[PDB]
Amino acid sequence: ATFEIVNRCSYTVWAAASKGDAALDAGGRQLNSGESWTINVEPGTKGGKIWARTDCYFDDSGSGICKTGDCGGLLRCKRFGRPPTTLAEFSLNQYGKDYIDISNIKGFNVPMDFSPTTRGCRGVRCAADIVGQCPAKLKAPGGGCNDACTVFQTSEYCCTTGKCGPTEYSRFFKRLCPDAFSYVLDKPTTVTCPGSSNYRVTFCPTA
Repeated sequence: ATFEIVNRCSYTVWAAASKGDAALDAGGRQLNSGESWTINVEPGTKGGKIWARTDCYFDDSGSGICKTGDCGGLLRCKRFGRPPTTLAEFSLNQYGKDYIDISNIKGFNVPMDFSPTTRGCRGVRCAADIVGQCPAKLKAPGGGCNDACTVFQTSEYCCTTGKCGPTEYSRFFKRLCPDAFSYVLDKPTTVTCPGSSNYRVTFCPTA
């Protein structure tokens, strides 16, 4: 399948695409403003993620640091990113359908549209100034708006036992992006698409 990753923000991002224990395609790439990067993701992939990283540095080989979303200091992510990271999430060709979501469960760093480029299903978006408003205790120095599990490490925020409810903090993300997951047990805003669909991830969409 095809993912076209478009940086419509006015600042450079470093896009990332991982499943957790391996890269997807090249695993990451600088996208200056306006730059599109199309990747190939192998059908049937379960649990992949696409995110932006901000304020990175990489050297000639590729090793470095980012202030949001860092994946173990690699330009080319083979693992997931340090919060706060707005997340595009997907598992493809499940049993006849792909399922797409955007998640604020690790926080928010960059606004995002995640839309299908082939018919049958509707996209999802979170474009609101979450970082402009973000509650002080959830702010991240380095940029972005952390989730409460990251800041406080409680069973209720982290839904450790499989039981938890919404919170003042989950609800701050759900007031501003009802289509994105706001905590682990949120009512799913998942989208079911035909198996083998293609997609576009657009950062800073409304930019």
